[PDB]
Amino acid sequence: KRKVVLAEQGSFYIGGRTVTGPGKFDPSKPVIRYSNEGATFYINQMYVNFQAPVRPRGLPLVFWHGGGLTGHIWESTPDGRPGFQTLFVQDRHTVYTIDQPGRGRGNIPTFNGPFGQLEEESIVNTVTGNSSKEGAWVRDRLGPAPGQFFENSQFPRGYEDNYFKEMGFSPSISSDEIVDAVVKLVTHIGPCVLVTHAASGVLGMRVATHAKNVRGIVAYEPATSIFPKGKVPEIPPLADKKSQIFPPFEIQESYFKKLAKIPIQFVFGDNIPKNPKSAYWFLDWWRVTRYAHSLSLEAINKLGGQASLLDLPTAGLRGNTAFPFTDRNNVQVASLLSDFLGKHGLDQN
Amino acid sequence: SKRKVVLAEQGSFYIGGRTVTGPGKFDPSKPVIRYSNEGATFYINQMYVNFQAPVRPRGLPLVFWHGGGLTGHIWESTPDGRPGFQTLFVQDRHTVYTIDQPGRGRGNIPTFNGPFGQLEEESIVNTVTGNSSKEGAWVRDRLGPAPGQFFENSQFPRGYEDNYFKEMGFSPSISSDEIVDAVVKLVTHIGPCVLVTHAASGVLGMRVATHAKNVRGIVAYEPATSIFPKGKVPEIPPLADKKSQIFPPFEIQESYFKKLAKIPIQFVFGDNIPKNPKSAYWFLDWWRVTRYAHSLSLEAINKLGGQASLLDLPTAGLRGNTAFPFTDRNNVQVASLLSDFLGKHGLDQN
Ligand SMILES: COC(=O)c1sccc1S(=O)(=O)NC(=O)Nc1nc(C)nc(OC)n1
Ligand SMILES: COC(=O)c1sccc1S(=O)(=O)NC(=O)Nc1nc(C)nc(OC)n1
Repeated sequence: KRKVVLAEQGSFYIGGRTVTGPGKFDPSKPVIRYSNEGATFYINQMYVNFQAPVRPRGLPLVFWHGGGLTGHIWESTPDGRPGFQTLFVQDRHTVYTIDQPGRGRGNIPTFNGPFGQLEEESIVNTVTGNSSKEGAWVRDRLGPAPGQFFENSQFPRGYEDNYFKEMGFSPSISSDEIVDAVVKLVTHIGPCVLVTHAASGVLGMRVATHAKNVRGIVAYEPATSIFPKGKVPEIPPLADKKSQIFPPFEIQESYFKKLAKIPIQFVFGDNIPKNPKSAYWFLDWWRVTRYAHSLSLEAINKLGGQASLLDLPTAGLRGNTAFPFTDRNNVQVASLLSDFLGKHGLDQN
Repeated sequence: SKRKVVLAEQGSFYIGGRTVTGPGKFDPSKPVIRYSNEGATFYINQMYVNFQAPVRPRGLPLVFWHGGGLTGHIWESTPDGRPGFQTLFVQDRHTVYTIDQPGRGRGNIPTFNGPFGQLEEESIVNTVTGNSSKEGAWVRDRLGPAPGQFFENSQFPRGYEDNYFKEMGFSPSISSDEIVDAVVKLVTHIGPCVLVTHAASGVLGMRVATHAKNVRGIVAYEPATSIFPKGKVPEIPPLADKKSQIFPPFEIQESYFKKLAKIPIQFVFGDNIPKNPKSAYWFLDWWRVTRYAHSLSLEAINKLGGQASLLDLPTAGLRGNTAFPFTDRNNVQVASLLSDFLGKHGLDQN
């Protein structure tokens, strides 16, 4: 189950821009300590890894990690089982995994000075944000409170340290620049399928509207809904009657309609409440967020699309967290992704 | 195919690090976003590790450790897309580990809710960062004597400059002790292994070996900081500008330094390091004196009974290598010399 035969593998950087410091660089002057004088800095570039099987079939898959993550989540589970990278190379697809700008091997744009500041210009904010272990526990629905697990959980219990160690902060890079890097990758690859997660859900939807080479999207537990500009439906607050979900992203309808040209599937795990849950903020957040996504998919279908919502429990899989592709039943989750690719001819040459 | 690779298994994991905690308690009924330090536990300073194991490995696993401001990408592929040492050594029947050290790449960058690196009143890492420029890295890596210029003999993959410089970035001020600690813990997990280091990781790998008997050999590409027994740093001249110096050598207790005499150690240097003072080109002159300091470090190890050697690639007939010989155009020939070292000491046998 672990063996993999690669026709080729490797990695590369793509995307990004340059910014410059004042003055001119003099090679006769001390180069250390590093200074901004005469400096050119490459910023906001993306890291890309690929593994190609012998005799690929169908389209390459681009796996795009969620917020605060890296391509690690597609390589292995926290307990060391094969991730989707291995499983899909075995399924005869070329697999790309990225570390988006600002994450992992992608660039973090900082210089000589306070974090993110190049002389007088703020490239990214000096003040950061980052989830705690406790916040991520409830966000990912391991259980209702830190330390607790839902009954029949598919989380790899005992590997909490491994799991939380994979997560971290992201600097305040413009989402436009993150989308731009992936558009450039899609142009380089050719026709492909995006597989997104959490924060990358909305970003992958945006990429597809700019890149006809995106031939399909599967989004695991996307975090932000998307609608045509001025056509956001009524969405209730959370059960605390104070909080809201993430403000839906609005795009021009001419771009939104591109989403109707390709098959799109949103995948949700288990333990999202049907009814208001005022005691557990992130559980209720998921209830309302999933509802908003259902309306987003309906809007795509009203433009002639083929957009679906797969709740894993309806397919017979119980206990999944917000990372179904690293849960204990991730082979079964992968089988459902293979089913989607096959139905839509994305596994054929 | 030169590009084909057969893996018995591959994967990645996190190892090492500690935790820090914010004030107060976490209440799951209160808004979790925007994220707060209240009731927060943060995992910090952990390391990312990738492994690829061939079918029927022969010899010891290799642990490739990137230089300063880099990641494991440099062992995966060259900037022009040719196979890196990860592929070459899995093809040479070694299990290959590649790391992103704490503070780099997929390793942790310890920051929270607040100014960079600050957890309430505690500074975990500095808010003020440092970072090389393209121009500084060009001359540091000896692509040529000045930015935009190549040595005539260069092995650099010209035309892929943007790709190359895009792989580099800043490092937060994590203590070197905590970086060494993470790799010691990895070596404990792996068992007997060989460290292959580069530039800033050279001195760190030397330190790891003094703490971890599982390190059975070291090959260091263009190490940046020399190491000596405490109180026994030899006289090292200033640079040709008469004012600058090389990196202050790291000093360790002699009982630890002596552990370096128990394993084979090779330092590998590329080309275009001047023999004579060169005041017009600061980093060329810096490499001249740094290489000299390393020669004295290796001699100190050998006087204690060691097996330490310096390989200048031009003496092996390879001309034009930069400070990243393992991504240069002749990196297959560089890899052959690494295979030769492993074979000489039986590190390629079970
Ligand atoms: C891995 O988990 C995530 O990725 C998820 S899932 C629910 C929440 C989160 S998260 O951490 O909160 N990330 C984000 O989705 N980040 C984010 N945050 C804001 C305020 N706006 C936007 O864009 C609209 N994205
Ligand atoms: C590939 O890049 C490097 O790795 C190299 S090589 C020559 C120089 C460099 S570098 O940038 O300067 N790195 C470091 O070696 N980092 C570093 N820098 C200072 C000021 N002190 C200490 O501590 C001993 N380490």
